[PDB]
This record gives sequence, C-alpha cells and structure tokens, in this order.
Amino acid sequence: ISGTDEIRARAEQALTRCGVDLTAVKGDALTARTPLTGADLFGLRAQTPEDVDRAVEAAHTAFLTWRTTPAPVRGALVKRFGELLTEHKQDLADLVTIEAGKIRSEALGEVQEMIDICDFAVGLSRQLYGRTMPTERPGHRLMETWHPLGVVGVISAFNFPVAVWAWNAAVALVCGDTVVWKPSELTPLTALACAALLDLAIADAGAPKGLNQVVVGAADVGERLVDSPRVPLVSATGSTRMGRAVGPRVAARFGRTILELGGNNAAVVTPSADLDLTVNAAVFAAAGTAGQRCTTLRRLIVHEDIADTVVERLTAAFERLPIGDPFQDTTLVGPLVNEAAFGRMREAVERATAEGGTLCAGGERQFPDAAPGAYYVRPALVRMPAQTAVVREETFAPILYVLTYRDLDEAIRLNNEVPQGLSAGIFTADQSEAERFLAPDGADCGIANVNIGTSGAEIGGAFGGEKETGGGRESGSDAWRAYMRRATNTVNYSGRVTL
Amino acid sequence: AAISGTDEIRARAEQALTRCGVDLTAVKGDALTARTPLTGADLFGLRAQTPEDVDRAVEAAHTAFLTWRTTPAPVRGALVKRFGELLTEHKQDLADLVTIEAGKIRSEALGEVQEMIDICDFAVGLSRQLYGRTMPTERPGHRLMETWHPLGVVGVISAFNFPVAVWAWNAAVALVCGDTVVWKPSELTPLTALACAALLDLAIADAGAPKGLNQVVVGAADVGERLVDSPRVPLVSATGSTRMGRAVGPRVAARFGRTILELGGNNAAVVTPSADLDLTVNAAVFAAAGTAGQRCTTLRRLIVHEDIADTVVERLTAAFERLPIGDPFQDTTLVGPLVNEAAFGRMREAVERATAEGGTLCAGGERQFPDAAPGAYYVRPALVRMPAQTAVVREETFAPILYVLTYRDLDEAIRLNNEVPQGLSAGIFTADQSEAERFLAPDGADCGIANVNIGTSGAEIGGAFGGEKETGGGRESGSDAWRAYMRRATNTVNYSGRVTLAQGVDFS
Amino acid sequence: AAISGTDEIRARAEQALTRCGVDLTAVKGDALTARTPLTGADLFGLRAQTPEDVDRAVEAAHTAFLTWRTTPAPVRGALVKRFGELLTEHKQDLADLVTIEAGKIRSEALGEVQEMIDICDFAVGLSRQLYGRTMPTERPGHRLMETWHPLGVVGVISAFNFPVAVWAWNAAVALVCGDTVVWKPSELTPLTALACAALLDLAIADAGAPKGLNQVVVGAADVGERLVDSPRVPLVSATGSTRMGRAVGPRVAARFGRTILELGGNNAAVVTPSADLDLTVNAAVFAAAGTAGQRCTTLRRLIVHEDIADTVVERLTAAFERLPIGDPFQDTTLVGPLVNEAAFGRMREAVERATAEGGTLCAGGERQFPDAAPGAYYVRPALVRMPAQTAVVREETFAPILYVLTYRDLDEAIRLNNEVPQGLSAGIFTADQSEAERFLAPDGADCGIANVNIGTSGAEIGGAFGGEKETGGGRESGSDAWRAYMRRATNTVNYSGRVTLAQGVDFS
Amino acid sequence: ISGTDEIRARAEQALTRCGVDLTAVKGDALTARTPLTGADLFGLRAQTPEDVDRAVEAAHTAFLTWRTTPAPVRGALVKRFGELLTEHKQDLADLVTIEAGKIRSEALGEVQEMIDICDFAVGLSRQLYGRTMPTERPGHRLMETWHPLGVVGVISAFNFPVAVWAWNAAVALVCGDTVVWKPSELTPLTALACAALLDLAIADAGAPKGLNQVVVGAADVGERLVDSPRVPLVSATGSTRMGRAVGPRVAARFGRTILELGGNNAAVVTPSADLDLTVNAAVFAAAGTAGQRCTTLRRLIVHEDIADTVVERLTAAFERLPIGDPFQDTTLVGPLVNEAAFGRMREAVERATAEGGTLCAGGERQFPDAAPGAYYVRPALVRMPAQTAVVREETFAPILYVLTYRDLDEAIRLNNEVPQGLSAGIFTADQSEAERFLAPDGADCGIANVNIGTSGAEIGGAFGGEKETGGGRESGSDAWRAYMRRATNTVNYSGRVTL
Ligand SMILES: O=C(O)c1ccccn1
Ligand SMILES: O=C(O)c1ccccn1
Ligand SMILES: O=C(O)c1ccccn1
Repeated sequence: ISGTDEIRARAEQALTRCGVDLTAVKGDALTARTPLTGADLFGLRAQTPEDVDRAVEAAHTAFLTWRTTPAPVRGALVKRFGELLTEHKQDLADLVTIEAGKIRSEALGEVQEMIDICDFAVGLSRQLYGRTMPTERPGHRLMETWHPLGVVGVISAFNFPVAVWAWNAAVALVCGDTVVWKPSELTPLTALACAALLDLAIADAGAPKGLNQVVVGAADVGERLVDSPRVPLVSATGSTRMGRAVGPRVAARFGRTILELGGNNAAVVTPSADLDLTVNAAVFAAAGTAGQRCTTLRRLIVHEDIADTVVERLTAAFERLPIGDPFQDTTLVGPLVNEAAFGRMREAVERATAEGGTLCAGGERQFPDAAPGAYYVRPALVRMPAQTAVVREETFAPILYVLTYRDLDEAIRLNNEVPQGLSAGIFTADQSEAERFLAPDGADCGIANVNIGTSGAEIGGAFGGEKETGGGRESGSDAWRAYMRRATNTVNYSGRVTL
Repeated sequence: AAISGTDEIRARAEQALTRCGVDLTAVKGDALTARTPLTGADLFGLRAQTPEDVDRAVEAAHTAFLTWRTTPAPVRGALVKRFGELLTEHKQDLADLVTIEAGKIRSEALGEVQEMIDICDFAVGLSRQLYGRTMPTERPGHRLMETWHPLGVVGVISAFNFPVAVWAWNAAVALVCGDTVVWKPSELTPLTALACAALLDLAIADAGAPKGLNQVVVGAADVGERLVDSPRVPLVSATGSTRMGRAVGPRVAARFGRTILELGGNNAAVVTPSADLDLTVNAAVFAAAGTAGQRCTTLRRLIVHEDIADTVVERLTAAFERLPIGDPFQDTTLVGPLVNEAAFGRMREAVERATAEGGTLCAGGERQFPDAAPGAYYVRPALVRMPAQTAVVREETFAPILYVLTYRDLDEAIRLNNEVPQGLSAGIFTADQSEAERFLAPDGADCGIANVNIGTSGAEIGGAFGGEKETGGGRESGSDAWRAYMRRATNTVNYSGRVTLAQGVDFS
Repeated sequence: AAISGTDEIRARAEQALTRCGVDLTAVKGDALTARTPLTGADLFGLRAQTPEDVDRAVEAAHTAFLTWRTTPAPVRGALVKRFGELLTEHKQDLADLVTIEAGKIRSEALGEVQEMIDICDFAVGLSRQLYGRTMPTERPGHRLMETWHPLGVVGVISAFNFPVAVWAWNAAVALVCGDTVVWKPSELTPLTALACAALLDLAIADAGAPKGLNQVVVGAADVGERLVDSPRVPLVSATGSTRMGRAVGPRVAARFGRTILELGGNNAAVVTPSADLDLTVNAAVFAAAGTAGQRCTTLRRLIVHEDIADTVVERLTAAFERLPIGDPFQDTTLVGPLVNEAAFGRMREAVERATAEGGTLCAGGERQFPDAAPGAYYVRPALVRMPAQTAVVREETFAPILYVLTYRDLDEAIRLNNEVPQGLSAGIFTADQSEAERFLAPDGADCGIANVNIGTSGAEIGGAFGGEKETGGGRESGSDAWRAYMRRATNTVNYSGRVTLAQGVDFS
Repeated sequence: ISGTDEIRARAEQALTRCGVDLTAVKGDALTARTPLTGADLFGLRAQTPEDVDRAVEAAHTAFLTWRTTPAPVRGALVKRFGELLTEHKQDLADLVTIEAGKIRSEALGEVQEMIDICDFAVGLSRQLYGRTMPTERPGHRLMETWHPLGVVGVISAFNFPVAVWAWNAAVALVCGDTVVWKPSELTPLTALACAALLDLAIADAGAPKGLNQVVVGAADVGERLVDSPRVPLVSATGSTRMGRAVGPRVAARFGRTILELGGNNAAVVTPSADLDLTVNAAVFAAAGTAGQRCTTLRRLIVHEDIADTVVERLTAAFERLPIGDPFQDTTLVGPLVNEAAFGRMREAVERATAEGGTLCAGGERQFPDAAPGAYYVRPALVRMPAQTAVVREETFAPILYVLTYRDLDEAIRLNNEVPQGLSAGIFTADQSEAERFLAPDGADCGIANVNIGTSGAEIGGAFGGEKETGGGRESGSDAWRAYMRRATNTVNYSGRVTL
C-alpha cells in the first residue's frame, strides 16, 4: 500500500500544479485525510459562518454583473475551464483517488465527466430555450423567457468530489448564476484544486472573481449556506438525512432545491438473461467504488429458476475480486472511506444473517496489518429469504442482497417497494419483459435501464431519482431549467385594452 | 343599490346545483355551511368530511390511479373532452354558483367557467404529446431516451376567489397525465366544487372511467392538513395567501413530496412618460378594481414617472369615483363585494396605516350602502398616493387598494417593482421600444409574468401561470407546466449483448 | 354474395350529402361523374371547375388568408373545434360516403371519419402552442427569438383511398396555423369532399370566420395541375402514387414553393424465429388484406426466417382462404372491392409476372362473383411465395398481393426490407429484445415508420406520418409536422441603442 | 496595394501550415486567383465528374461506419477540428482575405464562425432530440427517433468560402453524415486548407478517412454531385440561378435540398429612429464586404419626414468610406471579386438613373492604376422615386437604394414586394412599430430585426430565408433536423393485435 508520506507529496504536487497556494490554505482547523492509509495529510484553514455570509455577498455581487453577460460569453468561460481541466486531468484525478479512495481509472473518468459537462454547457449557452407561442388576444404577442436565478449553493459528498460540483457549476455559470460550494469535510483538497483552476479560467476570461467560491468547514458552514436568504437554489447531494435538513428549511424561505440523496438500486435478472453479461454487469455495479456510489447495485432480484446458478457464479466472482491500493491498475476495489463505513457494513451483514440471510461471499477485512488505519473490505454477497428491514434500508457499503421471484410483476413490486428510487435495471433477452420494466407500471426509479446496470447513466441524460432520493435532476436534458427562472411575457402592440 | 336577497340567492344556488347533477339531499347537513358574499349570509348547511374520510378518499384515488396510469393518455383525454362538453352545456349554471360564492360579476364568472373549458381543450391536445426525448448515447449498440410517467394522487387546495378555474387547471392536466385528484376547495366556496365534481362524475360514468378519478373533500383546516400530510399524495398544488406557503411547502418537502405553490402577488405596473394615458388608465382601473381587488394578479402598486404622475392620479381619481358598485348579478355592476367582514377590516386597517405612513387617500375606501345588505361588504376601491414604498405598501392586503409611487429613472421603477417579497406579475406601459425591452430583460422585472402595455392580470391558458419569491415558484396551466404532474425517467437500453469490463476483467 | 344495387347506393349517397348540407342541385351537372367501386357504376353527374376557376379559388383563399393570418391562433382553433363537433354529429353520414366512394368496409369508414375528429382535437391543442423559441444572444443588450408565422394558401391533393382523413390532417393543421386551403380531391371521390367542405362551411358561418378558408375544386388533371403551378400557393401537400412525385415535387421546387409528399409504400414485415405466430398471422392478414390492399401502409412483403417460413406460409394460406369478401356495407365483410378495372388488371399482371419470375401462388388472386356485380372487382388477396426479391416484388402494385421472402441472418432481412425504392413503413415480429432494437437502430429499417410487434399500418394521430426515398420525404399529422405549414423567422432585437462600429469608425 | 508575389507567398505559407501538400494539389486545369490584384496565383489540379462519383462512393463507405459511431464520439472529432481551427485561425483568415477579398477583421470573424459552430455542434451531439409520447394503444409505446441520412453535398460560394461549409460540415458530421464539398471555382485554396485541417482531426480521432472530401472543378463537377443518387441532401448557397438548377433536379430524384440563395435586404427607418445608430448600421450593412454578403443591405425605406436628412448623412458617410487593401486595418471596403462584378454594378447604377433615380454618392472605381486588374469601387447611394425593376432585382454589389414611405404598412409592403426574402430590419424608438414589423403581417423575411441591420444574425439562430431565397435553414436552432431522417416507432409489448 502506498505510503502516507508518498501520498502527501503527491497531493501537494497536484494542488500546486492546479494553482493552489499551499501556504494560504493550510491551517489548524480542519485536516485533509486519505482513506488509502487512514492518515491525516495536513491541516487546513476553515471558514466560519460569517465567512459563508461574506462569500454569499461576494457571489451575489458577481451575479449582478454575470446575469447580463451574454450567455455565449458565459459559455466561453466554461469552455476555457474545460481546457484547463483537460490539461490537469491527471493531477485532479490523483487528488480524487487520494481523498475518495477510488481507483485511478474511475478518478480519471470522474474528471472526464467534468470536461464533458463543460462541452455540453458550452452548447447550452446558445440554447437555454424558452418558447414563443400564439396569444388569444388580437394585436398581442406571447413568449416564455428564462432568466438567471442568482447564487447557487452546492453541497457535495465525498464519493464524487468533483463531478457533482462540475455538473452544477458548468450549468449554473452558463445560466448566469454564481456558485458557493461547500464540499464534503472528507474531500476538501479536490475542491480547492477545482476552484483554483476555475479561478484561472476566470482571470483569463476577465470575468468577475466572485463567480465561484469554496467554503471549507463543518456542519455549521453548510447550515449557514442553506439558510441564506440570498441563495435561491440549493443543490445537495448526500445520504438520505440531507433531505430532511435541506429540503424543508429551504422551502420555508421559499427557495428551490435540487436533492439527490442516493439510492437502494436493484436489478432484475429474468430467466432469459445472458448470465455472463449479467454477472459482469452486477460485479461492476455492486463492487465498483467499494459500493460507495449513489447508483451502486445493492439488490439483485433473480428468477427462481436461475437463482442458484446466478448465486454460484456471483460467489465465484466475488471471491476473485482484486482488492488493494487504488493507485495500482490491478485493483478493482479500493478502501472504504473510513472506520465508521466499515462498522456500518459489518452491522448490516450481521443484521442480515439475523433476519434469515446467508452470507455467500465477502465481508471480511483485507490485509489489516498492511494499513491498520485503512479499511479494505471484500464486497459481501448475501442471499435473503425476503426483502426485510436491512434490505430496504440502504447501507453505503458493498453489500449485494439476492432475492428471488417468479412473476415479473412481483419483481417490479420488489424493485419499487423500498423508500429510495434512483436507478434500476433489467437483464433479459425478452422484448416484452424489457418494455414492461420501463412501462408506467414498471420500475418507479428516475433511471431505468435494460441489459446495463444501475450505474448506467451519462452526461446527456437528466440524473436523479424519485421518492426519498429527493426528486432533483442534474446534468443533461433540460435539467438546466432548475437553475433559471421562467417568465411569461405578453406584449400588446395594438394600443387597446378590453373594456 | 338593490341587492339580491339571501332567499333568492339560495334558490338560484339550489337550481344550479340540481342542474349540474348534485344530489341536494345527499350533500346537505349540519356540520358546515355554504354562504354568499352578496349578503354575507349562510345559504344552507352541508355535510362535512372528517380527516379519516380524507384518508379513505386518498386511498380510493390511489386505487383509481393504479388503473388510470395504464389507460392510454389519448383515452384519458377523451374523458377530459367529455367533461369539457358538459361544462359547455352547464356554463351558465356553474357561473351562477361562481358569482354566488365568490361575489364576482356575471361576466367574470362566465369567463372563469370558460377558462375551464379552454384548459380541457388544451389538455386534450396534451394527451397526445406529454413529450419526453430521444437522444444519442455515447455507448455503442445502446439507445437512450427520456420518458414521462403518471405520478399518483394529486392534492388540490384552491381558494375562494377562483373557485373553479384553478381546480380545472390542475384536474384537466393531472387527469390526462394519468394522475387522480383529491380536491379540498376553500371553506368559503364548497358549492362550486360540488357542482364541478358532479359534472366530472357524469363524464366518468359516460366514459366508463374509474370512479375514483376525482373526489371533493368538504371540511375545515384539519381536512386540508390531512390531505397535505398524506404519504400517498406525491404532489400538492396549493393556491392561497402567503401563509399557505410556510404551511404546505415545508411539510410536503419533509416527506419528500412535490408542491406547486401559487400564493398571490403584490403586483405593480410602471407608467412611463410615453405611456398612452387612455390605455393606461383603463387598464389600471380594470386590473386594480376588478374582482374587488381579490385576484392573485390584482394591480396593487402603480409606479408612475414624476413628469406625468399628477395627471395620472387626477384621471384615476375621477375613474375610481365613477366605478359602479353593486350586486354582481346586475349587468351594470363592475365591482361586487369583498368576501367577508375580515377582508373589509383588513382593508380599512391598511388604508388607515397608509395615511399614517405619509400617504394621501385620493379616492374610495368607503363601505357602500351598508344598510342595504348589512352582512355584506361592498366597498369603493381605494386610490392612495404614497411618498415612498413603506411597510404597508410592501405587505399586500387582499383588497382593492392601489398605491401610487413616483419615479424618475427606469432602473428606479424596476427596483421599486422588485423590492417587495411577492413576485407574481408586473407590467409596463410605454411607447418606447427600449423601455419595454429593459423591463423584460434579465435585470428587469423579477416576476413570473412580465407584460408590456397590458396590466397585471394579462395571462392566458397557453402560458405557464405562477410567480417567484414568496409567490412560491409553482407554475400551472400552459407551456410545459404539465411536467410537474409526472415523473421523468431516463432509460438506457443495451442491445449489444456486451458490457464494459471493469479493468478489462471478464468475471465469466 | 349479395351486392347493393347502384340505385340503392345512389339514394344513400344523396341522403348523406343532403344531411351534411350539400345542395345537390348546385353541385350536379354533366361535366364529371360520381361513381362507386361497389358496383363500378356512375352514380350521377357533377359540375366541374375549370383551370380558371382554380385561379379564382386560390385568389379568394389568399384574400381569406390576409384576414385569417392575424386572427389569433386560439380563435382559429375555435373554428376547428366547431368543425370537429359537426363531424361528430355527422360521423355516420360521412362514413357512408367513404364506403360508397372508396369501397372500404363500414368499420374502416367510421375509423377514417374518427381520424378527422381526432386531428381536430389535436389541432385545437396546437392552436395554443405552435412553439418557436427564445434563446440567448451573444450581443449585449439584445434579445433573440424564433417565431412561426402563417404561410399562405395550401394546396391539398388527396387520393381515393383515404378520401377524408388526409385532407383533414392538412386542413385542421393548416387552419390553426393561419393558412387557408384549396383542396383537389381524387377524381374518383368527389362526394366525400363536397360533404366535408359543406360541414366546414357551416362551421365557418357559425364562427363568423372568413368564407374563403377552404374550397373544393372538382375536376380532372388540368384542374390539379393549375393548383400545383399557382404562384400564390406556397405549400402543396400531395398524396398519391409514385408518379405524383416527379410531377409535383420538381414543378413546385421550380417556383420556390414547398411540398409535402406522401407517395405510398412497398411495406415489409420481418418475422423472426421467436415471433408469436398467432399475433403475427393476425397482424399480417389485417395489414395485407385490409382495405383490399389499397392503403399506403399496406403490407406487401413478408420477410420470414427460414426456420419458420413453411409453417407461416401454411397458416397464411389457410387464413387467406377464409377471408370474407363482399359488400363493404355488410358487417360480415372484411375485404371490399378494388377501386376500378385498371386496378384489377394491374393486380392480375403482377401475379402472373411473379409466377414467371419463379414465384408460387399460394392462395387467392381470383376475382369473386363476377356476375353478381359485373362492373365491380372483388378479389381474394393473393399470397405469393418468392425465391428472391425480383423486379415485380420491388415494384409495388396497389393491390392485395403479399410476397413471402425467406432470410437467415437479421442483417439480411434488414437489407431485404431496405432494398426497395419506397420507404414508408416497416415492422418486425420478435420476442427477442436485441432483434427489436436492431431493427429500429440507425443501420436497421430505413423507413419513416418502423414498428415492433405491430404491422405496417401501425400509426396514429400523435405521430408524424410519412416516409423516405420514393415515398417522398413529407410528414403529416402529429409531432411537429405543423412546422411545414408555417414560416420560421429569426428575430434579433436591439434595445441597447448602440451598434458595433465597423473598424471602430463612427460615421456620425 | 499588396503585391501579387507577396500574396502568392502568403497563400503558399498558409496552405502549408494548414497541412496542404502543395505538390499534390498544384496542376494545370484550374487557377487560384486573388481579387486584391486580379492576378492568377498558381495552377491547380481539377477533378473530373468520375472523380466526383469516386468521392461520393468513398463518402458513402465512410457513412456506413460513421452512422453507427455514437454521436458524442462524432462530436469529439468536431471538438478536435475546432481546436485545430483555433490554432490556425490567422492562417485560414489570410486565405479568406486573399481569395474572397474581404478585410482581415471579417476574415477572422468568418473563421471564428467556424469555431463557434464546432462548439455548438459538440453540444448538439448529446441532443439531436426526438420525442417520446403516449400512444392510444394499450400496452404499446411510441417514440420519434432521428437517424443519420447519408452523404451531404455542399455547394458554397466565393463570399463566405469557409463559414458556410463549416455550418454544414460540423452539423452533418455530428448527425452521422459525411460530406462532399464543391467550393466556388473562385475560392479553392480556402477549401483545400479547411479539408487538410479536418483530415488532421480525422487522423487524430482514428475516424474514417472519407468523412469529408473536396472536389475542385467547374460546373460539370457540381452538376455530377447534384445528380448523384447516393447524395440524399444537397446544401447549396449562391445566387438565385442556383435554385432552378439544384432544387428541381434534386426533387426529381426524391432528394432533399437546403437552399440559401441570397437576399435583396431592406431596412425601414421610422421617424423616431436614432439617426446616428441608423447611419452607422446602414453603412456597415450596405458597404461591408463591398456589398457582397447574402445579407447585404440593398434597400433603405425611409419615412418621408426624415428622408432628406438621412440621405444627407448617408451621402457624407459614403464619401468618407475607406477603400483599399483588405490587409490594411484602415480599410473598410475591399475590392469586388472580379471585373464582371464591377460591370454588373455599373450597369445597375446606369439602369437606376434611367429609371428615374439620382446617384447621391459613390459608384466610381478607385485608384485603377494602383492595380489595373483589381476593382476597388466606392459603394453607391441611389435615391429612387419608386421600387422599380432595378431595385427589385438584386445586384451583388454595394448599391443602396433609398425609397420613401409615409404609412408603416406601406413600408412593410415595400419590404415584402421583392422576390427574395432573406433579412429585414427596422430602426425605431416606437414599441408598437417594432412589434408590427415582426408580426405575422409584418416583414416576410427569414430574419427580421429591430434596431440592428440586415446582417444581424448569429450561430444560435437558424439562418436562411423565404421566397426566392429558397427556404432552407442552416446553423442554429434545430436546423440540424434537415441533416437526419425522422422515424416514428410504435412498439407493442402486450402480445396482442386488434381483430
Ligand atoms: O389572479 C388571477 O388573475 C387568476 C388566478 C387564478 C386563476 C385565474 N386567474
Ligand atoms: O395508408 C394508411 O394507413 C393511411 C393513409 C392515409 C391516411 C391514413 N392512413
Ligand atoms: O450573408 C451573410 O451575412 C452570411 C452568409 C453566409 C455565412 C455567413 N454570413
């Protein structure tokens, strides 16, 4: 396993290359850390709640200029940012691996997501389409226009520490908004590097300095951002608890929220499923990112006629998964984020067996003496007699519960029964089963796929889910509309009014 | 003036209800009462639903939804078409009930029923659209699309002032979107809702549609609160005063539900030096005094350039003095009564406070013929010239009070428009091309509706209706407002038989 | 079988025309004749328009357009709503005329009239949409939008086989788009057009709309040609055989006009090894034999996997032998007559040539009860097994002939589908998820309509209807097909008071 | 004036820098030329009609691969092309000035149009939106999809020798089409440079070589392209004669055309017009590019109450226009393209005075001895008593006809009376007049603007016009739909059919 001194030097190098002034951000209030060894990297300055208020003030002042800057000019800034991200892709990806623990190929993919949404937002900057339409009034004209909203508060999580902010910031900036970003306390360095690169693009563009600001600190900092009367939109990604904080209190001040609170995602495996395809897809979606994606596969609903062979094949695969240092290309499963994540995983597996389940593979901590402060775990495969309490309540860990069904409508009911609703997949060769799964009475999730897993999503699609996932959408399609305000304009050019 | 008697109003209400298919014996009772602002009197008592009845109604609506959501949308549109035909057939009867319960003049009552018919026609068109998207995917041998699906039971909370059109907007759209509806009408206007529901129930019977597609729950606040709190109601659409917002918005958010909120406006019009004054005075009177100042879109603030402020006030003063106030069934009437005594009280307190904050009462504000209908509150709309936009101006009163403010620079007029906490509609009267465009620009008026040379009530079925800030953010009726009634799904379909292998490893 | 007599048909036609408001005395004459495929006989003579009359009709339609184009689209929609109500009222009468002139069975005639009603409902929705766009501009202090405007007079050329629905698609959409219409119906089906126009003229009178919004011109080819050549007709919508294409397309292009061309299809269905054979045989019979093979969307080629080809042919042979052929007014009839003797002649020549090109006639092809109605051509649909897709298979005959081809690899079936010069509709019958998606993929079926587990007539109001290659490229009815009836404008609005100075020089 | 030897060396340098192999393209069949001096630069190889057939075959073979290449991957090629255009912007702009004669600032702007449509097309590559919509059939699903069309024939003109092709090629390539480009015989070098840069992007992307090909030659080459049965779309830009060739014969083989055949564009000047704004706007739109834009202002319809002062101000401005070498930054008006252009201009002015008009300014050839083979002319200002034959028939030269009106509806009628219909503008301070001009009974053109001239257009808008302009649209909004084919798909998953 990579040494902590080596990791710290890599982090400082990447930060410096991305334009971070290490002397200016170091301090004693917070500590950067790495799940690779569990070690603290170095101390950081923190922001206070008054700092948040000052940051919102600076973002709002920037917004007053940015909102009348033509959207194609705002797109030119985002185009330049994408060029800088391309130039520093490896440096940023190193920070993503160091702080989030994800393997390098996934860290590079996450940085590429940033570049791709930049390119998409540059296209959007000439669109942001409203409508023109007839009016019933003679000698009048009617249209619908879209306008910049204001300061956007972005709350992101540890597991996608750069892509979620990029989704929000690339779209928000092209929409004429400004951004105040509160990253996860677990992943501040990625955010500092992102912000420094964007500040460089802002300088090159001659744009206002307050277009984007990062606030580093604990829960009190994020609370102050959520409560700000000058933040009309809060975009929050995290686990379910973040909804009951953020949603209601922003609603209480008549603000808007985009909430994406994770999922408890299932795939249905029908009798005609290609089992090699299904096993590969399930392994990648259940074990990838050590089960720490919003879209992670956590429930496999398998037809009773193939359930035994599917569990046998998955058991063999799970026993073969390469666990290790996420900087090694041979690794598929890196570490969990911290000790509490490991403890919660162990507690879920213990509860599952007490609720009648059978642990088929995985669950054991790997090479603890190689890094006693880090938690490398083999993903767990648990066969369950029913969708019990532990199955319905998501644990943010690599645990794949296997359930059986006979009738497709019951598989759909099992998919839909849980409180979350992010993504779902069906593996089938049957044309009708595929369509039934995607029909109005099929899977109820925001993402519903055929013959690809629960992480099957891309930039051009709206990303998000239903029920306790929170209802928000980000990235593609017309998700941008949540960052602007609609106006309906009637124009009288006839000189008369009804008497 | 001569005001209809309560007994004459009751007889007309009962005739209208019977013609619309309501069983008077079944809906009458002793728990609540129907009433009329025309005299302030109770008409007759009504049976009420309990909170338990609300839960039963929601569960029955959900059962109906389980069938309706797989009924093809064009077939769902056929039901709405049939309902529109019944509304057309009973337009006069329903308009009678709107005048009786809301107090609005006959022509406005007819226009509100026509709004229902028009949104039915619009929703029938939508029933073949409800467009999602197909789009490229980056993955070879895959397809990508976005689809829209029926959401579930929609709870509709409506207000006294548009007792049929708001529900119609929500129900016509929700039904073609595959949703079902539980409607809590205003405690002040139950009869209009009973008549609407009876006509829709006839359409449902004619169509062979599920019986639980729409239900009216008649009750007080505990009935409405139970509807808002139901875990089986994924969307609550609420129209009412600002206080409905902090109620409904956070509560529904707390259970991961969706809301559409339209909580009224404090709407302003800017009058520039080049304004056509005949056009402007007519538009301002209609928008300030119409519906006795009880529209969400009512004109409450007039922001007039200092060069023409004196002549505009003179003309408005004369016009307000000529307003015909009386029984809303008489064709001569332009201004009917306020809804109840509490509305009159709040109006008088606002006018008194405006004069204490430095304002000058230019016209109106007095109760008319109080002895002719002692329980009813007919008032002349008030015109108040204000030296600044003080607290009483920024706090909207649901009453016909028009505050006149002066400005010099257009950016000051825009700031005056935007400074209030509401944000429903705004208008600018100008002959100047650049001023009109500046008012509508991103740094212009901040409202959900922003118009040129038409007042703050200038809106129509085809546009999205709603506003910003404390108005609540929701949109109803036109454009793609229907998307709030459905859930988006993003679908990736793999037909390649292959998946990307993580780290190149094949686990098979 | 028992076939209605010409005199009984004429009496029913005259009753239907009178009920729809046609003045029989005014339209009768000696220039042309109405006829019926049920017996092949002339019904009665009609007055005809001259080419000069066409120019007069176009100029009158243009005068109407000058008023209609500034009539608000929702008001234009109200006219179309009224027309839909009259169509609903006279559905049976109009369907009688469709059966009499086109020869299609009662249920199909009723369905075609219902298509008219449905597109009216759709167009009423469109009348509040006709959406353009608003979008950012790169220029500070400017605004940018895209608007859609009424185009002008639309010339509609329709065919005998859908004598009312095609005009309805064009007219309902054109009218709400602010256009006016001059309609040249098939020389074979004038009475349906006279009845439609009389009902629309009543709607126009009820609405107080301009009288020249729609006119029917009754004539031969010189009347149609004058319409196509008119410099006052910016859009010609033409439905007919392939030969209508090289006529209309280039001529209208030569005067910088626009065309919508839908020139029929040579439509195929692929039957894969996993196809549900009961579903497939029923769908194939309905799509091949329905309307006596005289739909633009008729199934003419069946591309069947070699593993199931023998059993599919056996089942189709038995089904074709059981088809009930007879008078289309009898409820027992599924297959009515071909339109005329020339259609029968071309069918016999194609079947004879197919057997000479190596094919095997499996069922049908014979004229039924020739002595019962000697001037009418009732035929049993032909089923022909072909060893290859030879010339006669690639050249479509407007007759019920189903050619059966075999394949092994799906890419071969797709090539067989795509190899013909027409490109209207295609279908695949399969239980396999990947085959269904492959058929619809960019390298799949090349047609304008491509379906899974539904035949080649699987289309509906909400979709754009039309095809590719020699089908002609046009789209009608649903989605945003309406844009072909309007002109796009891109509007930049400067409110900044400034312009970019070329080379920085201020010439003022 | 720049010397021919200097110009030739600049052209060869720019070509080489853009990757052109000078030995491979030089020949004896055609000659490159420059309007700066009228001189021939050097000889070029030409293609034969069989070469066109071979090029179409190669483009079609490329199309069979490109049409299943995911559109976002096709967008990555266009993104790379835009980067190469940015890198070689000055080199390409030099070739545009040398061949088209336009001043360097306009040549740079035209190359920037290419870069901007590349960025827009990269956004489109994740959109290309069809629809999903309800079906009336129980247990069915309905959608509308868009598919690559095939080989696109592009015919461009001398006056925008790179931007028009870029509009067509960036959109076509993202739409999965391939391109065969026949540039103007007058401007082959720009096309060779564009094609070489795109071939470099294709090589970097690993894309098929036949995605884009240039065919250099005379009318027989373009005719063979237009007639090809494997070219389903022809996009043609040029003067009106190109419509009656291209439109009807492509229609005769059931192909599709996009036609943009220029304009006879007018601006209305109302009594409340800002006259400083109007004079500047009119001078730029009438005299820019020496009157050789499709969007050039050719008709000024001025209210009678201000007509005298507007003509006086325009006369003064026209007398002050800087005519000269388009490589000199002081130049506003460069040369006309060739002697025939000058002759046609002179003939139009002579006809205008015979039809009752008064030449107020301009029309004289400038410094002929400085370059006897080049035609530098001062733009002509002609006051006309009515919209006579010469006013209604466009001459591709800087001639601005001044007409008077009193009632706005008559100004609109004068605007609309001509056979072309590309662009129109109104200069007014009056809110109602502005809206009346843009209303359904207002200006009939494809582009209709307020307080900006007839060249007021940009990437995000659909570009094109009505009537004899030809009806086509290019560039923005959903112009891309003309490059693809619509499919309507009904999917039955219920297992049943109506009996
Ligand atoms: O305030 C208004 O103008 C309004 C409110 C609801 C429904 C219709 N109109
Ligand atoms: O061929 C068809 O199926 C068709 C043609 C025109 C109108 C309706 N249907
Ligand atoms: O005439 C114009 O302004 C034009 C023409 C083609 C491309 C860009 N601009």
